[PDB]
Amino acid sequence: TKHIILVRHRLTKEGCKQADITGKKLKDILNNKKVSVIYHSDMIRAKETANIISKYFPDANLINDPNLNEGTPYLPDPLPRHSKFDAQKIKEDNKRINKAYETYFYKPSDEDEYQLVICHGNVIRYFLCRALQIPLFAWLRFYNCGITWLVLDGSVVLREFGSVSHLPFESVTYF
Amino acid sequence: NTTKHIILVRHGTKEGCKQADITGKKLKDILNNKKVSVIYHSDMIRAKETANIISKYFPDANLINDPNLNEGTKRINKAYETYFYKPSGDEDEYQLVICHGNVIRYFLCRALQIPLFAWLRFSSYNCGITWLVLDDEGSVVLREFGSVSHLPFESVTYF
Amino acid sequence: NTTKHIILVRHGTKEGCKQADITGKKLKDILNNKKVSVIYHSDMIRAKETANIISKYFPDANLINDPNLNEGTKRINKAYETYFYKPSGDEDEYQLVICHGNVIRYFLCRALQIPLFAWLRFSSYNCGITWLVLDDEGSVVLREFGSVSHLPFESVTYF
Amino acid sequence: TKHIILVRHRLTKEGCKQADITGKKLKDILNNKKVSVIYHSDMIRAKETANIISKYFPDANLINDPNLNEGTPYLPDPLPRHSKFDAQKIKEDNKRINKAYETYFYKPSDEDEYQLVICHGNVIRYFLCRALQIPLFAWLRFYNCGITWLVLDGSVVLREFGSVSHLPFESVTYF
Repeated sequence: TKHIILVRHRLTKEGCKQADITGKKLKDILNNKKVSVIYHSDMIRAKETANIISKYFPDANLINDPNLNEGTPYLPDPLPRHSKFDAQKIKEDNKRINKAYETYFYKPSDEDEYQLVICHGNVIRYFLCRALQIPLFAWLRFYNCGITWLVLDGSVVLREFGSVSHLPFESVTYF
Repeated sequence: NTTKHIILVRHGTKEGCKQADITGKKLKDILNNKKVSVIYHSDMIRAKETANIISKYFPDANLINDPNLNEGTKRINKAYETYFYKPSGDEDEYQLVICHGNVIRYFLCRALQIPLFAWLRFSSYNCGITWLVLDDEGSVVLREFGSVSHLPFESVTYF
Repeated sequence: NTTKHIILVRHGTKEGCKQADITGKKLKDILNNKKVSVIYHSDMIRAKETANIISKYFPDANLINDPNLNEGTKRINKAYETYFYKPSGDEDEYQLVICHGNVIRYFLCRALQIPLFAWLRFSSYNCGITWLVLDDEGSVVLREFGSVSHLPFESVTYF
Repeated sequence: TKHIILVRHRLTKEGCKQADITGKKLKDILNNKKVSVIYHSDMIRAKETANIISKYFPDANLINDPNLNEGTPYLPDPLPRHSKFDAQKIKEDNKRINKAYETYFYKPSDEDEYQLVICHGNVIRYFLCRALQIPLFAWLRFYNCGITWLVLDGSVVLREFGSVSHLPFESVTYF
């Protein structure tokens, strides 16, 4: 076993409702199991979502991980002055997200203990594309879930919670 | 026209062995008839192991060890340069290159000319098979087969 | 606990026949060992045809014609009511219901209690197999198998 | 054979760039083949996108099809006064989109003649979920393409054009 829980989200504007319903759902699905840490990025909305989720696990410690930072979007750019600059921040962006991936996906697991990793969508995307070996086909062409809960091990059980057209759903998926 | 198929195979244990073997089988279901002329691999133990397990389904393939494939992360340019040259003549070719994810992702970006502003997105790429096709006119495409993709076999959904 | 599996099979020609037959095979790969007690179907010609082709892989299944399944689009409530009652006892059951898309989509929304504000989204549903599971406590889930899903087998991509 | 081309988009705000690059791409991929009609909804942005795309096919007729209308989002609502009202507009929404689906997917095909169907995302979604029998799994959980070009027949070849992280791509997919 190794279980991982990813939770999706310049302030939150009525994302609070999301955050709060998510928090409620987490408390429901983790009832009778200890949540020791809630991780998050430096971003205000990340912190915000963590805060709102705290309420449902008052005994849990909020820990800031700058490695969870979404970082900077890069654009097509004709100036080689920018390309050297960019190539070099990209290097660091890579070491950081890779470091987080290993922290939250490899770092040895404590079975009744859970931690919640709060994630920007670009971070959740990197994690899951990488962990689940998602084919390029799928992420060339396209996430409606706010909670993604994995259990390994290449054996995987994936519990997803989301809503489509305002209708909540829960799904268990076997690889 | 004439095409070279450079099928990059990631090696990233008893279950490790089982999976190399299923990959081997899966490539054979697809390649069917066709001849793989050669199975290249790095000097790493796991690459050789994987190469050896897979070579069962391609007994007539030559097995070549290239220490340039050894992973980091710019002697890798030597390796890329070696494999990703346009084919010539009128016979299609299929080869296997067994190596590490970092090298696979580099070959993938270079061969497809993925620009800097898209690298970060591509860095989450972690597929077992990366089937690149090179034609006589120097053009590269990526082909993807359902049967070798890592997909869930079953879902249960509650509303 | 004990469960009933109501596998809705859409019938929506020589190639038509080929596909009923492949569906038949596919359900058999999955159901394997298990017994389908009964293959229900509508009075429509295509439903019967489909039922007949598929029944080859389930020779011991009883074949039942229910004219209530006949499509429109509220005697369909009779039909739903008939099939979607909680099972009792301690033996699992598997049945096939061969019918039209409109009836499938209605059964899907009703069984899963899909609210009005989500109907429009569900109206594009057009899957060959709709495998619904009912348990002794009155609860319904949808299960989905990769092997019966309509997926592309190959892609080629250019950048 | 039967070929269908779907083109994705309260005015366009710099969607004009999209629309215009799309138009360029269409002219490139349809070079030496006649585009007789460009269809669109009543929506201003639909009309707008159609207009911008016109430029690349000056000989083509813009035709308005109210059946291509995106229509109204429905929300969870406790008032049964609204539910009777809603249930009844939903009925009509359904007949309309179904009518468009048959128009553009069944209506007999004229092999060198092409028409372009410009679509709201909810319309493209309905069409493709239905035409390709997409499993509920995929549209529970999730479109990056602006041109989707099908050829049948259940045989299908799907040509998609899009961009991911600002990088254009083209893909051919076989069922």
